[PDB]
Amino acid sequence: CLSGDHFYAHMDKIAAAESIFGERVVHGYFVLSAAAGLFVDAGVGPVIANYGLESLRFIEPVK
Amino acid sequence: QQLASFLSGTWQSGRGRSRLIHHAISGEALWEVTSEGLDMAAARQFAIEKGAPALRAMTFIERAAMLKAVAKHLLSEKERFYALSAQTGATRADSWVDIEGGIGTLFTYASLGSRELPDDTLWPEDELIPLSKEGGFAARHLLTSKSGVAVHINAFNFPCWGMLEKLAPTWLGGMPAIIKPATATAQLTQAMVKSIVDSGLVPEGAISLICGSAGDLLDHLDSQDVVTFTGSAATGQMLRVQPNIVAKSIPFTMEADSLNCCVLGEDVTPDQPEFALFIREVVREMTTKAGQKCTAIRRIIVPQALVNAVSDALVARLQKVVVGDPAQEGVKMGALVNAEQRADVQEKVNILLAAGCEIRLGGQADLSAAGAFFPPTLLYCPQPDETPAVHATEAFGPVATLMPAQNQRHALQLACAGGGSLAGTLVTADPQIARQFIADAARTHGRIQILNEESAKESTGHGSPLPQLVHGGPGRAGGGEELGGLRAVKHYMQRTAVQGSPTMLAAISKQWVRGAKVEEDRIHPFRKYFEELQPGDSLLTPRRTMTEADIVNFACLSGDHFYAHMDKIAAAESIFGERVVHGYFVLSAAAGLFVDAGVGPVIANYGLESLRFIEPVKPGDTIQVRLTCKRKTLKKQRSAEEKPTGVVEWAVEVFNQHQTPVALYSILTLVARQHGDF
Amino acid sequence: CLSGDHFYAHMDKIAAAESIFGERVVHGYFVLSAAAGLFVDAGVGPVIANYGLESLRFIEPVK
Amino acid sequence: CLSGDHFYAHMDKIAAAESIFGERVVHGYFVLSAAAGLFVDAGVGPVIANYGLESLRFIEPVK
Repeated sequence: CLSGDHFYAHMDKIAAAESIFGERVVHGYFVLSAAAGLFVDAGVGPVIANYGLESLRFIEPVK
Repeated sequence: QQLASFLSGTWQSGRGRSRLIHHAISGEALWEVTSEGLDMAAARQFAIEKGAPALRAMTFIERAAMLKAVAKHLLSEKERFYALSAQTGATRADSWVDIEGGIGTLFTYASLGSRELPDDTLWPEDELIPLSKEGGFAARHLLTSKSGVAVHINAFNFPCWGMLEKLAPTWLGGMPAIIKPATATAQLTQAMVKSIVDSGLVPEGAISLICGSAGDLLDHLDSQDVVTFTGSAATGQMLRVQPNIVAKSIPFTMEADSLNCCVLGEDVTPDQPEFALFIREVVREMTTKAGQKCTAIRRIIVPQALVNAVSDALVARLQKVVVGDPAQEGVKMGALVNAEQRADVQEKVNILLAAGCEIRLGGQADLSAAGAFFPPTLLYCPQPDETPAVHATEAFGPVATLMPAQNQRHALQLACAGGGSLAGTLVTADPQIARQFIADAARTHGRIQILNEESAKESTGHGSPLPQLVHGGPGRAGGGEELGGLRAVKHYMQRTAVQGSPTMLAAISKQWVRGAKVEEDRIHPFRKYFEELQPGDSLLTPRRTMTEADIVNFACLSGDHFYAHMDKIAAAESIFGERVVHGYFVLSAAAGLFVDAGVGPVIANYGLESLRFIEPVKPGDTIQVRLTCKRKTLKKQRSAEEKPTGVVEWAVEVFNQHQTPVALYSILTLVARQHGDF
Repeated sequence: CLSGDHFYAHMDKIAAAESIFGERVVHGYFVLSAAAGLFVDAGVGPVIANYGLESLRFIEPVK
Repeated sequence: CLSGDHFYAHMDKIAAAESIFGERVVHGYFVLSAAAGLFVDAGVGPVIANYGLESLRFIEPVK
């Protein structure tokens, strides 16, 4: 809803059943976003800006 | 028995002064090699005008599939390769390296050509080099395959591997090869070449063979040719001063003989497991392939307090090594390839004994035996700094001298005193000692294995050069480099920096780059199949106004309450001036804009190549995304049940109402093909 | 986000300024949904089901 | 939550089990809103304004 990515492997029970994943899976960018929600310190510190991401490969699906 | 030479598409043999191949373990002559009277100019001519346009007409994906097909066809009939390699005096475990390492090199170059090489005749290795402020003038480096032949002059060590580790970068690079094996073991090389040719997989002219001297090959080479050498230094340094090679300026790559080291550190005490794996590594590397490999350990550097322990444990481990016939059981080491090589090893031992010492069976070697047997030899040098013959002379067999060191400062100097080596080893459990060893000893070694207890379990060892690691070394080791992953296929290409407008570079490279012309054709690009996509098929998505509620909902949902997004005070004290939109929410809302919701050829995403956030995105700051196709690169559909597909790359360009490029990046995406091939 | 209706008169600041509304407005279906949030009792009562809406007209935009 | 319609046939497990639907069902106005999220173009086009709805009948429940 928030991102607007209504892809059929995430938002469709029928089409994801006939896909390679078998059922509808978590978005890869939400795995990225919740990862950054896990490791980023909320407080003010030496970390200034992010601006970068080197090599992203989604290996196995998250359900 | 006639041992022919595949030249000009036909199997031919010379007529002249013929050398002859002796059987290694017994001694009789059962092959003869000659190439006199064979027209080498017609061979190079047939190769250049028959197999070079056939290889260059293929794409890199098709050439990688050709390498995989040749690997499967040569792995199927692999037992005749062992039958022909048993004549070289090697055992089953010694010929296993020679056959299966070359076939795995073919599979590895097939995998590297399938994963990181384009579906094009050409290969752009750069992304883009901007050379203008407006953007209408840019450049990038191409890599076009050369229009000549590759002359591979191999050593007698690995016929199968040493031909076949050079043949995969040559074919994958895009050139036809002319292989000149060493005339001591060319029968296995002709078995390999015949198994390649009698399969219908490679084009005609793409591979040649000369069992014998080249004679007039080097005098006819064009400037688009390369020569790769492996063997003695005295031959390759005379083939470097050949007048056509220096006149036409063709790349001569040489791999000479090296003095490989195995340095023992001060931290290793004999109660540790490091000592036993050190001794096992030295013994296995000295006895594998009878010490006739180019990466064999020939200088053991130990501390002064550990001279007696190493020099007794090596004897207690190497007296178990049985040197005999490979077919009879209980025989570890095989034999050398020839009696001439046995005489060469014995005269190099007699040179090393002019200033060294003796620990074991050394110069005692029966020259009258029916077989090229040489015992495992462990030498000793009490004054390594005052003996240049240790650091200038290699005995190319089971010979490896031992010499002490003084507290990791003399050990680095003795490891670097080899004049530039091909391989090296430090056995420690201290990472700072390994850091100090690489800080000085990597200048002379092209490969260094740091062996400890964790590494020694699943290691490939020290005498199996990996097909994706650089098999080279400076100075005495030759100077050239081989097997460096995709570095080896760049020795067979020309690197041309192509300049122009980006809309011209996109049609040259067959890849949309940064500022080329677009092709918007009223339907969504994710609805297109693979064959109807083109690099440059763009999409101008609708807009989305970023607000404070977007920042709040993404910081809540992701759980990323970073102070430049969720604090009004600290963001005013920061570089941004106020709190900004998350970069990952710019990424997520971008993907919300360009990804079509319906079921189409897009299978999965699984990829994101290079994300950079340039300018910050604020509340009240709109976002518009320019999705455009960049790179197609189909996959070969390895089975028949699998769906045909291709890894299509999309360059994503987000921008605001000021049209400045915030968050430009690139995604990979699997797109199913309409029509398959296999 | 929730409905998935990213219409340009609701989610675009630029195109809503170039349109008849002048600025981006509230969705009419959200006016309907928040209306039903206001007048519907949460408790169990005589109301069985809804199933019906007779004649909906949006006259003036909600900002 | 967003609309505020906490009707017992959508938000209660006990009362919707004893109702005519058998369990708690999806809101009809959310079926309407997700429908409009499915068929409406996000971009600027010939469609200017919506302002209307002719005859809404919810026939079978959505679960």
